[PDB]
Amino acid sequence: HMLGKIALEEAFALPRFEEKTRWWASLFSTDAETHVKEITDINKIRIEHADKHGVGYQILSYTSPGVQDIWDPVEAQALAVEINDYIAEQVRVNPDRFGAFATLSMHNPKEAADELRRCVEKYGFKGALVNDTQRAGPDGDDMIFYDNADWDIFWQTCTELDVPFYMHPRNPTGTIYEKLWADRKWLVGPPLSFAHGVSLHVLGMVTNGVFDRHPKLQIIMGHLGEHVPFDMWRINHWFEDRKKLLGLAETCKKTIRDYFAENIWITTSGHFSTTTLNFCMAEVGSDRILFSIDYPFETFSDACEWFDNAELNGTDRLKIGRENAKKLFKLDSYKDSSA
Amino acid sequence: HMLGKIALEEAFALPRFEEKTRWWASLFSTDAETHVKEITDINKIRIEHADKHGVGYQILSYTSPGVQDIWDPVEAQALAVEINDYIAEQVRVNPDRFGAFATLSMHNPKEAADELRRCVEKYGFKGALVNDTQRAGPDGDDMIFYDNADWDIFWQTCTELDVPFYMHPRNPTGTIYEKLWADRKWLVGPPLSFAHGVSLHVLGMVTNGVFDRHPKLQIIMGHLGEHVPFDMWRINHWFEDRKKLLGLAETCKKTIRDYFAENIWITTSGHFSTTTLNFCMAEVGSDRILFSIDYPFETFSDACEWFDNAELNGTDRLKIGRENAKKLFKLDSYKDSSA
Amino acid sequence: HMLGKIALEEAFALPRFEEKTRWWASLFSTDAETHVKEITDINKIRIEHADKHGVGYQILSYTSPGVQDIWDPVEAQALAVEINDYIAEQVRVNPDRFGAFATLSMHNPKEAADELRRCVEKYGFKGALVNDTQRAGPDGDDMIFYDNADWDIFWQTCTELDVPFYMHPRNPTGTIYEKLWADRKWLVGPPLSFAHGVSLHVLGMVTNGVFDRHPKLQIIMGHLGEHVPFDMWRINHWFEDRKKLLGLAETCKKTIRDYFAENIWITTSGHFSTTTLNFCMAEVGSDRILFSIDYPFETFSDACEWFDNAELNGTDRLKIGRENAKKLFKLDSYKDSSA
Amino acid sequence: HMLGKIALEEAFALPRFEEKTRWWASLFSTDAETHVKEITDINKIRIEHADKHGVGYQILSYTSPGVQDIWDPVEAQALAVEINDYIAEQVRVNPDRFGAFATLSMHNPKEAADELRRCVEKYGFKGALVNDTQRAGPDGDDMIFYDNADWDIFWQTCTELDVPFYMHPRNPTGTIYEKLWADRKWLVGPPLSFAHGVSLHVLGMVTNGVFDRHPKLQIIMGHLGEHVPFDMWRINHWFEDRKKLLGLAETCKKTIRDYFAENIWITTSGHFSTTTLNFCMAEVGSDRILFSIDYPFETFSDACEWFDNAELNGTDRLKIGRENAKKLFKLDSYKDSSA
Ligand SMILES: [Mg+2]
Ligand SMILES: [Mg+2]
Ligand SMILES: [Mg+2]
Ligand SMILES: [Mg+2]
Repeated sequence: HMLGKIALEEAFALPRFEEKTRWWASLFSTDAETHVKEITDINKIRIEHADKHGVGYQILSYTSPGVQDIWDPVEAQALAVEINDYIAEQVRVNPDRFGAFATLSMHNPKEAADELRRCVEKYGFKGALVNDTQRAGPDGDDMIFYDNADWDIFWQTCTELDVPFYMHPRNPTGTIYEKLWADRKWLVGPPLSFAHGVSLHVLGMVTNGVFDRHPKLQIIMGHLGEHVPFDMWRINHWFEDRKKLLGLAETCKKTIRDYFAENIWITTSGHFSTTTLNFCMAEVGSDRILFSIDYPFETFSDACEWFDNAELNGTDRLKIGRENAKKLFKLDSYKDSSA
Repeated sequence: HMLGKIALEEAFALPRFEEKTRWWASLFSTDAETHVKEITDINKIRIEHADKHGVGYQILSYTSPGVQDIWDPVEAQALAVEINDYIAEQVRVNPDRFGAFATLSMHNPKEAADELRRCVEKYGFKGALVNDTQRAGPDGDDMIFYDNADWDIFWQTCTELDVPFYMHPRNPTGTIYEKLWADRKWLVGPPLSFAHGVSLHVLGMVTNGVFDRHPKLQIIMGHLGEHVPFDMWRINHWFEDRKKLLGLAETCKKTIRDYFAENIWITTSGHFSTTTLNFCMAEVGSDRILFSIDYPFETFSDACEWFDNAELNGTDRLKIGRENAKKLFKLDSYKDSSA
Repeated sequence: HMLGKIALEEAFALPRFEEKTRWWASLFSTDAETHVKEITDINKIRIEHADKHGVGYQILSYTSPGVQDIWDPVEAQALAVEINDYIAEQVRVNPDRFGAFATLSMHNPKEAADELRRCVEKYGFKGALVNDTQRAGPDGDDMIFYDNADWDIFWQTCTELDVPFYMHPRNPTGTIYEKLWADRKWLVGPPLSFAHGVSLHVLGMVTNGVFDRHPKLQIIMGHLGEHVPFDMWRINHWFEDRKKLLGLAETCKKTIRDYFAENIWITTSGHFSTTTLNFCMAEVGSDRILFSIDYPFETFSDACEWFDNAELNGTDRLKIGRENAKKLFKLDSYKDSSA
Repeated sequence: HMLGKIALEEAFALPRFEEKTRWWASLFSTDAETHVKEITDINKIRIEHADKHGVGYQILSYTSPGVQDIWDPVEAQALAVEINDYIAEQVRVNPDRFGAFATLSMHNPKEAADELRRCVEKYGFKGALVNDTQRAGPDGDDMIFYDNADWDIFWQTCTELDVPFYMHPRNPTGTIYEKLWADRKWLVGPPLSFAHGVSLHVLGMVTNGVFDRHPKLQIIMGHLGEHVPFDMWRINHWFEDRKKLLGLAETCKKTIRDYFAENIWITTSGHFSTTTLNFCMAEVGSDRILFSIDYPFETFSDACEWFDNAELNGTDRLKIGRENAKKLFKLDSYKDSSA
């Protein structure tokens, strides 16, 4: 089985947030004590897992909801900077095993662009990972989406640095939580709510022309694309045969399949299904699919024993396991990168 | 090609609602004049389409948002009764070509159960079709969901009559529309918002124990299951391996795959994709998949030329085209029912 | 996991043929001593495997090449009678776990029909399993095929008794072996030669009208159909669009898809691929697919751990695992038959 | 819709072989007069079809059985030289639309190697296309296979020139025809016999170590791989878990999946099935699949309207339609090569 795999939806948390970490674990972990140790650890447990399961390189990112949960913009910016400085220091212990995505406050486009630039230019971070919309407003009940002209300066910064942006989910909050989710709360997270948020935001970027103004922008979705490949036919039909005759073409110049060929990537995080992977290879193409785990919400063992033992042609196993990410992130050599 | 097909997501509108019909058409039709004529027509244009394309029998239902848009419970109930009386007269003209689903006000469980009972016992309707949540509250900004114990009397009526309930989508309205959809409005409807509503409601029924209290209950989703089959693996994993260790097992006794084998059906309405159909046959099983069109939002030609010519084994073409629905709806003979 | 599974490509050998068993094992086993014990054991080792792996019922058959390797018709007939008497006594130990297929000499249609009748009427055997063509001629270099009018009396007996016929492979021999296989001998058996023989014979039955004269006849192929589902499109095209315009229609009245819907079954024996299973469900239909193992050439563990853990909807897992065979073979209760 | 497609299983015949052409047409064409005109035409009808259906570039090859039907080696060699000189002259008329594969007598490895070299060095031919084994012996009843060390000089010539070898089928002849096919003659050709021959030959090359001695060698199969992808799991299992423990590893050093990633290509010729293409994308990988037609045995319309309209992600449509072939055959510029 395959050595030198790359995973890039792999979360950490600051040690000082044990209470928040235990809260998130109460929703999404069956072993909270192990979860606290694993999500705070960078350089021991994570390496032991990766050595056992053929993972050469991991791009680390901050746990959800992370900075997007913080609606005080001053507090949010300070936390992002703290997190980026912290993980940059941590990955220096084992730089041949780890990279990092930038953690950002997304209250303000220029501020986020400047901090992403700092992360990339100063620390060699590989892109940004953001947990869907930024909570905003007096009690955090507002949502900042990034699919509009105010964010052009930010998306042009991604394309100038040529680094991708990973749109990770976050939990529903406030008014949205109360109206839709509170009475069916077991659906919060991976079962449904996570994908509803991310697919809304990315298809918002599609239909509001973000990839037309920034066609080099690379956007990554985890969880095999948050339902979007299932409706590729249906979205394409209702765009090209319906809404684009009614006004959508004014802000959306290409097909949904064009944007998946040129701009959008999907990851295998938390979706260890060969049948669904095969369907995504049909609807999206193996060139656009990246291995990932969703650790420590998922185990290395679940993800890697699935992928290593999945029935897959050798060409696509290599691409999805590491070679797609090697090219996308312009990776230097790392442990087992050519094994 | 295949004769005697059954379609059952096929909408009509009352002639007296032309203004509302034209509004809905301005969002979802590219030929509004034909749409207006086709959605009100039952027994001429609709028959001509079905004769050209091998559709023997259609179960008709009221257009979306229909009665679920009406937040005055007295007006809503009167409209539902009016619609059911109206369509019973229309389908009496060609009983070998048409059946009907009940149209319901869902403000009150017992009231809805009594009108469903009247439709089945008086008119021989085949079940109910409801456009997601019932608008309620002073300005219609509240939502009535049916995934709780207050609706036990209604679901027990469905199982006592042994008729299915079709959970059809409706548009986002009010605060939900303003917060999530207004800034990305081209995603309203088939592109995304429709599936988000229906999947939320049906998975709410799953996780709140509706199919445990009412194990005979049959629920149908259009559009190949509103994303749910894509995440069957992911939902199953996050139910059985995560949330069911945290409390979900107290209100959810079977697996998501169990509920799709025993309670839930999907339809091909508006999703004319053989690649996606094949994937749904893996994840749901051809026994649980029904042909449908979504007329007049989709054309007979699009739906029927796809299905009649799709590469499919002969066994499943027959089941999905008509034999599954013949059994589910206990259909007597109809035009070309054994052709 | 699933209990009460049925397997029906499960071989035994007579104890007195140890030399032949060891020769066949030298080609197709990596542990010949265990293979010899397992292929000769009926009522102990097989039960231990079946108890561990959720197999309720096994229909046993004689090992390849079996009687089809015997070109002396007197010797062949006596061996078939001997084998059938033997296994009837053996399966008698555990009728709640075992049935049997008839073993036949196929030198003479009437003789084969009479022995099949004896097996069904005297012993309650479930059908016939035959290893492709019957060796005949001076050195056994001739081949007897069954896709012609001389065999009408035999196929009419199958439909009168209403039992299926399993077309199992055998090794290439004589002139064919020397010319095609000796210089690439590692392809003999499962890698290639087995499927070439069975597909030739069954498609011979198709194109020579066997299923037109005997429309109730049920034919089973192992190994997910011996390549035939892969070319369902290509065969259908070259039948309906080419050869049926050149003369094939005179002896072949239905499409290849008709014959797979009405006459032909495939088995999962020795082909534990969910990806290939999904493709066969598209091309053949889950109603026409039966679980089987190919023991002791395959292990219970490989077949059952694959099938029990494969990603599959619950409807088709139940059908393929046991319910298709329960109906096809008109099975009374057996261990875990309704578990 | 897609322009600039490349097809490379596209046959021509010499005008002086009209009688042979009409015999072959009597087996495989329903319109012999059009077939005769189309198979002999190079620069008018073939261009008109390609202009209508978005085919920018075609690599032409000699009809089957071609030179492999000629068992006199002097006559065979003279015919190969004649064919290669002829087509080189014909394709100079439209060099932006046509290339050619070498036609070879395969009686002698050095002779075939020298004529292949002449074709590539003198005429810029793109590789070789050979119709399975070379008929040999006094009345042509012997078969020359190429999967042995005597052919090392030929395969080394292929890798030194860095051009692929297309293993095309031919009809069964002589004793093999009489014993296997004469009594089920409608299966000769595309329905079954063609794939049996090619898969035997290519898997012979695999198991006799040709790709271990010549790891750069590229071998192409038409018709979506002549059944081999269907059994990728089964072949791999019976190699790695069985025959490679018995001696096969001594002459076969990699897995069947390795050889499909490094040495073997498949084509869509005569197999216009999206369901089967998707399955082949899973089992072989879209990087290893090339569009082709099988003209004039198949029509441009069937092949191109299937492919142009098949549900496919944009990445793989571009690769399979032309970009895979552009890279493999180093086709920098031709008509619509960048449309
Ligand atoms: Mg995550
Ligand atoms: Mg509808
Ligand atoms: Mg067997
Ligand atoms: Mg050809």
